[PDB]
Amino acid sequence: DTIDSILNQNKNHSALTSYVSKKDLKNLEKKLEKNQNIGIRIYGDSHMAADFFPRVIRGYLIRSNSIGFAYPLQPKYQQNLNLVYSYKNFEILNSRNPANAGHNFPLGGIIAKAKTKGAKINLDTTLDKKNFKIGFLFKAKQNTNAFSIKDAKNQSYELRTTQINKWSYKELELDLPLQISALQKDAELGGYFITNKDNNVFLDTIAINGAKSDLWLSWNQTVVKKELGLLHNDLIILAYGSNDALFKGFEKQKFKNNLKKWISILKTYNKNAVIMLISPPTVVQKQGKNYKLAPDFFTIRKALYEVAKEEKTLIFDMHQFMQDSGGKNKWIEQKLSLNDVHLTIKGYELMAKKLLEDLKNIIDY
Repeated sequence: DTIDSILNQNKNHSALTSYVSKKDLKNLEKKLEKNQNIGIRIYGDSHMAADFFPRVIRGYLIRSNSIGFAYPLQPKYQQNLNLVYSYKNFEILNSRNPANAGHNFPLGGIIAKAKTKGAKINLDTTLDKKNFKIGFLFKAKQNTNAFSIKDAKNQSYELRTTQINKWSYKELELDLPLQISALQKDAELGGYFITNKDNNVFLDTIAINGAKSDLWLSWNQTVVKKELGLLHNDLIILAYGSNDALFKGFEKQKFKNNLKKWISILKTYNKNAVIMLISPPTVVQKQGKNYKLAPDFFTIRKALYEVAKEEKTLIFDMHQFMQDSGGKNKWIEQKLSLNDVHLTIKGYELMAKKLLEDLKNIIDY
């Protein structure tokens, strides 16, 4: 009830601002009550990649019955709590990594590359339902069989490209747990789309530790568009800003332009989707021994409000709630925060429940 007490002290001061028309908000509210198809996605960085914040939203905003998009393998210290992974002899390529720069990246920028013929990936879900329509994004050096798939029911299948060095897609109706085996070395996996045959309620995530707002520029735009069209999202959340303030390359107009191009692409490829931006928590950086505010943090936060009005989106301000309830220093004392930009699990759940509280004042769910 530590989280509950702080929410009650700040019940009157919302951190959520709306520039969305009453038409889009109401239409989203109707889907939430209908409980038929509700697709939600969270793009972001480390404040989302370990599924702490999205899990609270997934459990309380919707009655989840599906998964959606998921990485071929989770990068280290990242997770989607709907899924369980294990693998041998697979290399994880990350678009955020400079050492992996120059590859043909799909949506999310994560690639599982078979180090050898016979490399295996085991995939299961934490749900008790195991029958799923699963789409595989794969890529191979030769037009022979790229991967082998065995399901829980012993049905064996093959992933096979018709064009080499091109991201391909293929859907199968399988039962988890399933094992993937590489039939070629250097064969690649780009992600899965795990959905029910109809009436899908889910919250998937596309988050990368240390990702800037413009990480999507690293990806294959043709394949990104094909993957955006494979799974419609009714509510799309963009939680960026921290790493634009911590790493080089920030310029306010370039920050806004790239983000506005991304918002327009997402709204075009997800008709009637409600867009929500999430502004980072109080971003600090090391002074040597000490910690100090990032100078670009307050410019990024202001730019996110500007983009929210220009693109008519919601904006949840995590720094606003952090400041309304004592500030980052008070959050560190109570282990809601760490000394750097990161928060604890308790802080991420307090943030998520605060958004759920402020969401109530504009949307019935």
